[PDB]
Amino acid sequence: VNRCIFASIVSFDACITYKSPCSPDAYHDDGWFICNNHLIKRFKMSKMVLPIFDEDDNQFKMTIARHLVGNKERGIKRILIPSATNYQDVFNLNSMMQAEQLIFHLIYNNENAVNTICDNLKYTEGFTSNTQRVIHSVYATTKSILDTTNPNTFCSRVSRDELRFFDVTNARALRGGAGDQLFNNYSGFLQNLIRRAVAPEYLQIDTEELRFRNCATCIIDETGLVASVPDGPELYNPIRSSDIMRSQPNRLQIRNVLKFEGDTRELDRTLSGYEEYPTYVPLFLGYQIINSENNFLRNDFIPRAN
Amino acid sequence: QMRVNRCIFASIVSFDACITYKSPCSPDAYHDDGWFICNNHLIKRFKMSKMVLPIFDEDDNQFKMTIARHLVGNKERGIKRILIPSATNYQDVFNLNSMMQAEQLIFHLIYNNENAVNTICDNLKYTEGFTSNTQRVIHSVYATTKSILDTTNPNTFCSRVSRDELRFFDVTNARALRGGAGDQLFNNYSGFLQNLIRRAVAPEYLQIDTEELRFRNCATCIIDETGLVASVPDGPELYNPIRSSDIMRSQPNRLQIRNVLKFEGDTRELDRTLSGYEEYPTYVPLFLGYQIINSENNFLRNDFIPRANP
Amino acid sequence: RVNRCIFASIVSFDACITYKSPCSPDAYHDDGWFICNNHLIKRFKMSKMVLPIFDEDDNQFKMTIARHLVGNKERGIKRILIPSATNYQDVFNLNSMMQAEQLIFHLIYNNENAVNTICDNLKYTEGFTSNTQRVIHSVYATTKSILDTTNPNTFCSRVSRDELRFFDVTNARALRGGAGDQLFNNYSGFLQNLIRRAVAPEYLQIDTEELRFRNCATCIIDETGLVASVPDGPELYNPIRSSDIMRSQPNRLQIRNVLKFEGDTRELDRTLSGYEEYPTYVPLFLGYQIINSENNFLRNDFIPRAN
Amino acid sequence: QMRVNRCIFASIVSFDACITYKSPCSPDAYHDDGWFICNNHLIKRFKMSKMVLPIFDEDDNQFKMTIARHLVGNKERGIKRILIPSATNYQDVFNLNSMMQAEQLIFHLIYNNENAVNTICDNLKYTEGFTSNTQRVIHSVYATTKSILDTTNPNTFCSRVSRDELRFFDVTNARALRGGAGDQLFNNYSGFLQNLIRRAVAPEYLQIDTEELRFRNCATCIIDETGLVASVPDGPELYNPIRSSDIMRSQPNRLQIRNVLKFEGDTRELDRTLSGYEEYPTYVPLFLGYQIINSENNFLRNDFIPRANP
Ligand SMILES: [Zn+2]
Ligand SMILES: [Zn+2]
Ligand SMILES: [Zn+2]
Ligand SMILES: [Zn+2]
Repeated sequence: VNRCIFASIVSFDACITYKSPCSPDAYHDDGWFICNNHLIKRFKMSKMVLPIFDEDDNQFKMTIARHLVGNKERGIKRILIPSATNYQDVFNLNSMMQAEQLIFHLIYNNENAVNTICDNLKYTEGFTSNTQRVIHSVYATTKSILDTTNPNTFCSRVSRDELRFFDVTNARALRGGAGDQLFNNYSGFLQNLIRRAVAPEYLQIDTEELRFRNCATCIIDETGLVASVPDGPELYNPIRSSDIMRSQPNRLQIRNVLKFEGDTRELDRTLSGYEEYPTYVPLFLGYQIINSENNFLRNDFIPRAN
Repeated sequence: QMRVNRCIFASIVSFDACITYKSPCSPDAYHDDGWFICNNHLIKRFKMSKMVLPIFDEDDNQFKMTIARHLVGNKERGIKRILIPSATNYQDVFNLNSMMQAEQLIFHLIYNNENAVNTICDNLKYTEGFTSNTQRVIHSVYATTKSILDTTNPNTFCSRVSRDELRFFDVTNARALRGGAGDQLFNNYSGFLQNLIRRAVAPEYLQIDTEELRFRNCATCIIDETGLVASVPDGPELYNPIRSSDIMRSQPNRLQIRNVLKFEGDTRELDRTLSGYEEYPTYVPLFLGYQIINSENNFLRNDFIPRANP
Repeated sequence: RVNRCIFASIVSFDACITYKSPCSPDAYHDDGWFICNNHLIKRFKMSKMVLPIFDEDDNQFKMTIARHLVGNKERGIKRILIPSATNYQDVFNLNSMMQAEQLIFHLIYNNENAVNTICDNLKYTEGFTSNTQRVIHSVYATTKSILDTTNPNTFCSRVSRDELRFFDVTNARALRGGAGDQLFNNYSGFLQNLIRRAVAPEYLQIDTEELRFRNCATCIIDETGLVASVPDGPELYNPIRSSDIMRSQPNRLQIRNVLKFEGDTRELDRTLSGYEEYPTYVPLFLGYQIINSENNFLRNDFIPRAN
Repeated sequence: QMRVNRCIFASIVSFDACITYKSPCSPDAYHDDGWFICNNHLIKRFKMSKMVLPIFDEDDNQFKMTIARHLVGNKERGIKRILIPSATNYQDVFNLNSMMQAEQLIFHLIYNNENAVNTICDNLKYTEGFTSNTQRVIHSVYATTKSILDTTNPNTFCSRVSRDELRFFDVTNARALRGGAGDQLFNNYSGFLQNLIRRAVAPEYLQIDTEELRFRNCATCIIDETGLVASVPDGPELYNPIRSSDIMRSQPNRLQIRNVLKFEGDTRELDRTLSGYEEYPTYVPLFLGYQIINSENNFLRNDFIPRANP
């Protein structure tokens, strides 16, 4: 079963049918409820797994995502997951079909906009005995996923052993900060997506710290989950092509690429049979505590509530 | 060829890309007569049927004239008697809300209501699947309707007008080349509606070369403010049963209440007694007004021309 | 064919007493009744029936109705057929209704507090997260889905509006309601649909003409709820159609006084058996239903009706 | 398909019922390229040629826009420099009362001159053979011209209009989304002529989302009260050597005195010395104004839509 939230994007008109392009990872029961293709298209992130090894033989993999924000980009083009008070500006929902707009409105709990879409679609002819049950299928699937990830849904089993503080100052004191308050403000599905994409900088398991990176690559500010380093210039993150070129093919866009000139093949062969260190930018931020007694190694998503 | 659907309502389609709809149109829709409407739609919307009034010359040389019979029961009163509503009350007489938007657009064009058609424009432009293919179909419907209207509008550019014929719907001074209040009301109608009224409502009198042929001695309809209405100018309304109608299929999910009249006696033997006799039909034709054919004229023409008002 | 009765789920929350609720076959007929005849009888003291309205030539159409199962000798909370949202926990003995039935009942009356209390109470059990979490979630999901089906305010919930139904027939001819209708509006969408299904209108104005079916209501809508008492005089004789109805708990001991007739009625039996029978019963007649000139009153698929 | 003639002047046909006429529209008339005028008719009437301006980027992608070179000699002065006359001076620039009928009717419609076209109808109606061919041909010409104009008039019912493009001809405040006197005059123009100016006159600046591409450093045309004119906003006019042979011969009988220019001296050896190098054309393109492409746009769209300003 497709678990990508954006799997329900269809055309409210009956004739044209649109099976949204979803990567094969959509059907996996991983913590994610979004596919890699859609995560790239909308939240401009790529899914990856961070494997943590012990000393002798045991490796457990956590999830992580790498953002796709160029260093040159600035402003509203750096936010990966916008906040509910600015998302309608970062996302150009107007040019996003109608089903995608409905899903986005539901993700951010904008029932008013959803009802406006409802009214607009009720006015048109061929809605009652046609578009109805189609908008209903979209809404039902989206709400099902959102309540699956919402810990407050009725009788919704919620994990509570593990804690996640996106502010590392007082994390060892068992307490978050302003970023953590903003995180709590988010919708359950968005909170889960952030907890998946953004790996914790520190990992306190059984009182043992396992600091992974020495500096956070992202920040949770008011604008949202920004792909900005809190020190000096932004990280060089080259993105080549063929990820979102599905964008309207008639939309003429300019792009300032940065090419290297010169023969690199001799240098390449000089040092070729070496393990290559990847140059992506992972999403590292915050602190995660496993709390000794727990069930961290459970192969089934359960909502995590701080 | 002359076998194009000339019924104005032939363009009715679905503004969505599904639910393909072929508007039920009677065969007469393809005939090049001046009706510009099919019998099926004439019955369904304007509740009239397409008859023909043959005027016989004494020697042999008969000629025909279009005439319609209305389908208004004598029991019905109010806005249920209006056959062709005026441009003001039509939105009330016709339940435009309860019909396909294509029919609504055609109707709004028939009454020169630009605001309503533009509102339909905007409502459709608020649709996701609008620019894909619905734009082309709605534009086609508008183009066909406008073309029909220009065909019937005598004020359209290079619109040939046969002014040899004068029709007055108030026969008081019609003999004095003059109309009345009903005629002024009739002038306000759109060209298509004017032609439809002329086709449907035969004149009581016909003046040809000073010869006055009086067909009926009393009008069966009236052009009042509400529009062209099926009601006698005095006394109770004419008994008019119709039985079969468009209510068949139509709206099978809508439950409607009708009180009907029926006879409860054996009539087969009475029928057999009066079996092989000429039958006088008990319909109600639309008779009203006066019509003059000037000594010099082209009244016996085949191609329709938008006859202009007095 | 999918079970439509709202009480269809009712599954033990312990995964030990596994049993299937005794829904009657009519449970699988989507006829606007989202409850089966057996459950309607057991819980709401009503039996399903169809009221056929004939014209004078051929075309007859059917209309749902219900007969209540309240004896004339009953008084107080025993006469209430459908309790209001503020007294149901008193009329219904929800304690002796397992917990799935209690959950369904709490949802029917929008008593989310009691629903959450049931959930919190059941979270303690050591067998919770294994399977009872999912069983409770399934029951809740089915119940909420049915309620949305019958609730016209749900998102994109197509709602019929060419049909008006009042229960205080004083200004119904004025297209206006009354205190009974104000109480009716307070009900949950499912319960409003159930009342409209069970309580036939004594008047049926089909766009010009009043079809008066009964000349007095056999039920009322008061604060206590939908009640089987007559608006005037002693209650209607209703001999419970005998033991036909059911029995629930063999262990529970209860005394019932039953009116007995005496005499050899067999001779009169055939003498009148040579004739057509008029059924006594007691249908639910109350209020005024108007069908406008334009409508889809003969629409097969059920759609919620909103006043 | 490509068998419908999109040129507006294609409908030109003699109103008389005897003498035939075949408009010499160029093959380019059959392409749906946004131009609704063919290259030869553009040359004959508006004194412009049809060129394509290709804009490349550093990579292996490119896109082409339309542009036109005017055919106004440097020595021309007065109303001879006007390429597209305004609605007021057009009857003074064009010699309408010389190009028989039909073409005159199209010209009157292009400038929304209802009175003049009605007068044309009035004059034509008195002809002996009016109800014969003449009325048919005149009606066909009017219908074709009206359809062409509606295709471009953004204010037509259900007429889709693009609004991701913003075109100005005033530049001084184009960076502030605001036009000026030239833009105000441009708005007064007919929709077809607005589209024709947009096609012919390439923008001096091209601003896509945020990057500004400057094509020319000085406009070559102007939009003044007399219309779109081929005068520079500078000193002596650009030297434009008219190719006399290319320009049609029009009227063989009419005797016109033309003071042509002539270069003297042998130049074949110079050509041989400079044969092989890419030649930079000496045409004079139409550059003026400022064009903005919204970040969300459908610029690379095949089907033409009227580009009404926001
Ligand atoms: Zn996806
Ligand atoms: Zn028809
Ligand atoms: Zn049941
Ligand atoms: Zn041409």
